[PDB]
Amino acid sequence: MDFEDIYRFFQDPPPHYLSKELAVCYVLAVLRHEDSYGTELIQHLETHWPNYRLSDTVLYTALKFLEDEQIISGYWKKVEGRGRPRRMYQLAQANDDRSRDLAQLWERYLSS
Amino acid sequence: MDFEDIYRFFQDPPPHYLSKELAVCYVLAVLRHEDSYGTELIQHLETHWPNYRLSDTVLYTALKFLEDEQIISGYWKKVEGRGRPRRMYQLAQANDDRSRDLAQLWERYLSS
Repeated sequence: MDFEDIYRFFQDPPPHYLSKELAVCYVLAVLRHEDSYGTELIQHLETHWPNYRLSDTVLYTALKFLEDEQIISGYWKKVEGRGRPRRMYQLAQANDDRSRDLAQLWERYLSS
Repeated sequence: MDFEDIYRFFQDPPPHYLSKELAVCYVLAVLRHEDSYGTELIQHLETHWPNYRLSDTVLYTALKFLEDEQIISGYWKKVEGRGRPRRMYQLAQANDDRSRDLAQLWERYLSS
């Protein structure tokens, strides 16, 4: 590394990749306001909060978790152009507090 | 992969592991006031900054860089009761500005 690397690091640091926990919450923060799918949950996080990234291993662990707990449920969806149903996600219910705070925790984490 | 986990991450968040770029400035901030050595730099960081770890790998990648650029020099000092000597690192020259500037960067980092 050269000295232009060290400086070009304090202004443009690499983003923080969410932990499994950050994912489970970040997802709920998204699905409580809308329906979404895998790859979309990763770009949405990035474009709207560039100091962060979400891999695929983590996003999936998080998703699995939110399924065996019936918090989130998935389904298929058609997309004009390619005969391939996309797996969507939504909140498993209308009123849910066990997931209200989880998503509420993300919001806090973003604060400041 | 359970809820206690997600409720444990926020209480006990994993510490941050400095990068070479970070490690350098940190090691530089320390080597300004007083002289020091390898195991001490990381022992002093960890104890006074519980959310920061400095791997031996990175720390040494840092130290090399600093010597390869001739900003830090090293001598050999005996340790009372330990037949085995200890390598000590010190600001190379007298009045240096490349160090000062780089130390400040760390000094600020804390905040962001």
